[PDB]
Amino acid sequence: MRNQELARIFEEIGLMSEFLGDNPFRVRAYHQAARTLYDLDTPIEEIAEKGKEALMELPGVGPDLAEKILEFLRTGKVRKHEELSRKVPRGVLEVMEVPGVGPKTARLLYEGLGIDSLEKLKAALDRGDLTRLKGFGPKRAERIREGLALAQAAGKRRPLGAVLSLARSLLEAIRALPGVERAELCGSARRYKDTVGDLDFLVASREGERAVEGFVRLPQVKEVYAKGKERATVFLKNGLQVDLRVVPPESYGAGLQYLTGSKAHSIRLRALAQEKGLKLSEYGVFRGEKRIAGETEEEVYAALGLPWIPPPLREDQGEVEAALEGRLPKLLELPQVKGDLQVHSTYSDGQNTLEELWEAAKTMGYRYLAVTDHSPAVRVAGGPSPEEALKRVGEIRRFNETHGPPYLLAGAEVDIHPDGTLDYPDWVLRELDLVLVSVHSRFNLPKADQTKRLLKALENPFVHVLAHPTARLLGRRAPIEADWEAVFQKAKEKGVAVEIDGYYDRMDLPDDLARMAYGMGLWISLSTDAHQTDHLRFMELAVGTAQRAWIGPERVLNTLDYEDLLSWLKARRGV
Ligand SMILES: Nc1nc2c(ncn2[C@H]2C[C@H](O)[C@@H](COP(=O)(O)OP(=O)(O)OP(=O)(O)O)O2)c(=O)[nH]1
Ligand SMILES: [Ca+2]
Ligand SMILES: [Ca+2]
Ligand SMILES: [Ca+2]
Ligand SMILES: [Ca+2]
Ligand SMILES: [Cl-]
Ligand SMILES: [Zn+2]
Ligand SMILES: [Zn+2]
Repeated sequence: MRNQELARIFEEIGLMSEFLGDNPFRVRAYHQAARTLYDLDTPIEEIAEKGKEALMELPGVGPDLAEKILEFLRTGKVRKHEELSRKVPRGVLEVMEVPGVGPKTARLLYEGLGIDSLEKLKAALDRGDLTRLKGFGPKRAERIREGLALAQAAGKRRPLGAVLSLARSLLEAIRALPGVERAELCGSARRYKDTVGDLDFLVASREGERAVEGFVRLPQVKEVYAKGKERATVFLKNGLQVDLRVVPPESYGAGLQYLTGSKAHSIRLRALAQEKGLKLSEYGVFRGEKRIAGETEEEVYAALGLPWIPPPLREDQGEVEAALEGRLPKLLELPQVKGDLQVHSTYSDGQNTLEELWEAAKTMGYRYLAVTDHSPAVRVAGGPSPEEALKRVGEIRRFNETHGPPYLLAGAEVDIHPDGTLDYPDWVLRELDLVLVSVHSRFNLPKADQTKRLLKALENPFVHVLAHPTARLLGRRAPIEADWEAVFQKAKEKGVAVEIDGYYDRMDLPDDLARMAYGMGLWISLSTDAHQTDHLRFMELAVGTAQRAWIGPERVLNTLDYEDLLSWLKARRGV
């Protein structure tokens, strides 16, 4: 549908018209036309095909607006919008849309102060320039500052794990609204994409307009950006940008599919529907006018002749073909994970004692946890020395002797030197239960030198896992450049697993490289890189990444029980 695109065009025309001082009657009309298009559920094109008079049946649409709708549908543009855009720069439009600014203020700011961008606006805010204008006091100034921050965040993405728990807190409040029967966090978050834009929630309600009203008045809500009969966009006090859509309970499953996407996956499903005489919309699966499915997501897939497809697969990257042939991949599931294979302690830079790690693992129902403290070069420190590392192995063994399961694996995260040698000697490595190796320095070696360094590390016969291989930090450091085919092939041949480190700003291996590694036949190790017990919750992110990468429980170290894991670690591995 082009409804939302057209709603935006009319809204912008309204904003620009007011900036330019057009008739307030015309300004208000464009905003009413925008609301009508925003609220309209049926495709605008379907009413336009019925003619100009039918378009005029819509609330707010007169002869002028009807011709513009037809113009948009026939040409893809609206000349008036193009005309006003010539008079109103992109930066000034951005300024006027900041909550608390608006078009007439933006005009004064443009003419009088020279503000034609968010940049100048922020400069003016920060210096107190705006305080010398009428109608500007602390309440409005604060609204504008915050509005600017929300504007500047709108294109950007955050790590999934930075926002998932916050999104779930909002989900609890949405579910608790009287009138809401079911709700779910959808969009790219439900697909476990490692960075997310806005957050999208679907609600089932028989009273959708009233559900929207309850939603926008939740204690968590700071600013309402858009609101209508069945949808809203808000910003929370905590800064999260959130879209809500409401559907009737009979449509909930179709709404879940719609709001989860991806867009590419939904395109595939809509074609499959029409090819068998059905229509898939947000509201259901229909044969002619008859709704034949919609209440549950599995029912919707079934009506299209498909098994239910897990959200992390919904990227149009082979899952539709696999579903059509009744051969969806087996996927790793969170209950199959028997432990976390990279956690840190007070022996190095973790906050927790062995007792505290053990207690947390026991709560989680794990069989084991690998305590993998850093070698000295990781910490940019003097220790722990090789002698201390071995003393620690004995202490972890005594801890197991006195505690029992979940068993602690005595491990280390061993730095790879620039030349590919390792930061502990083999007499330490041979005694560790679990040897991880990783890059923590010289991130910008030429690709061929970084590759040689990693290959040399993988030659050491005591290594078990290549930890967080790219070393990326979301928002801070790009992945290292290396020939991952060469690295992964050597790891496979040597029997070294690659890690999916689900720590929220690592997410490393990323899904795409994990998909490559698993497809090449490697073993996989999941971890959270925990430095406090609250980080252990990130295992779900590592599992979601595995699902996106089509990874099953086969060749995942964490699905082995303790005895089988120790056997794997001690075995002659590789070719
Ligand atoms: N990208 C996109 N998605 C659409 C469109 N129409 C419907 N959808 C559905 C499928 C999307 O997964 C879902 C949510 O839209 P969003 O734009 O919020 O995208 P999504 O959450 O998938 O990714 P994001 O992390 O927000 O970039 O809505 C469209 O025109 N574009
Ligand atoms: Ca009308
Ligand atoms: Ca409720
Ligand atoms: Ca989204
Ligand atoms: Ca959205
Ligand atoms: Cl469902
Ligand atoms: Zn650390
Ligand atoms: Zn590390």
